[PDB]
Amino acid sequence: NLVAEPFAKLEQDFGGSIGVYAMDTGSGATVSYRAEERFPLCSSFKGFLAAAVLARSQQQAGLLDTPIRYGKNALVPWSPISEKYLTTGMTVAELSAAAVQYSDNAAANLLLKELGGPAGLTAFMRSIGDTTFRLDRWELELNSAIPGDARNTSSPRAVTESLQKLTLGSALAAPQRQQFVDWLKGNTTGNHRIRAAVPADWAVGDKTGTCGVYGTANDYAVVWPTGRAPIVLAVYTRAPNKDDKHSEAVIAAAARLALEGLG
Ligand SMILES: *C(=O)N1C[C@](N)(O)CC[C@H]1C(=O)NC1CCNCC1
Repeated sequence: NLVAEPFAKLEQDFGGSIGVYAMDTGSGATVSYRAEERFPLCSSFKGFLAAAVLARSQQQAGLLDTPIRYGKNALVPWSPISEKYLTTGMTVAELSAAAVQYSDNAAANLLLKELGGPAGLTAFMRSIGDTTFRLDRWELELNSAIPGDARNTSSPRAVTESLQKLTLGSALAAPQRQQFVDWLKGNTTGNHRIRAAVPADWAVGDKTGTCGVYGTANDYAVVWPTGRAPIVLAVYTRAPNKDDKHSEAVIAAAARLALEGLG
């Protein structure tokens, strides 16, 4: 597979495994490398979490507008938004933006509670036709990234297919699809991943994940090239040793090869 050779060289230099899926929604063209292998989700579940909350918000009138009045017991390390609004509370919409754009852990856990926990998010992903996605822990308990553990994993292909359904397809009603897209476009944590691979003129929405252990980190994105239909892509990494370091540069490099390989 000549298309695959640069991805194999990249993951060999990195000391692990890289999984890539990219789909051009204009051509139908794809690039695939280990696309159906499982990789840890890490914080990247929070994008799908926000989409599941938007889906619920379609039939639960005013759900997104609902103030959640949480206590200190709800706070988690790296909850910089939730900690700031601890007096006044946050709406479900504000919690969703914090979870997506800052990876706020308390916000992610409050939204998981809205859905019936990790099992509720998994059930939402099954409802849109994703059979690969698995989540069974709350933050910060889903991040062990142990090689061969299928818990708290998905595949680059399933992530890309689900992201397309939610951001571009019909899995959400249009006003909810639009809110999901705007949350992803405002992500603050992905500047060195897929965003570093795309021409500066192209709009990007993304969500990152970083377990760090076992060289584990990821990003998925919708990309709007000038004058073209969007591209959806996912890049996930892992490595065999607990102290193997993740690399943002390797994720950006894999994203460039994906864009270069599209027909
Ligand atoms: C998400 O992937 N994520 C990283 C972690 N190591 O798994 C811990 C939980 C979560 C997180 O808190 N990310 C923050 C992103 C912004 N800087 C602080 C960490």
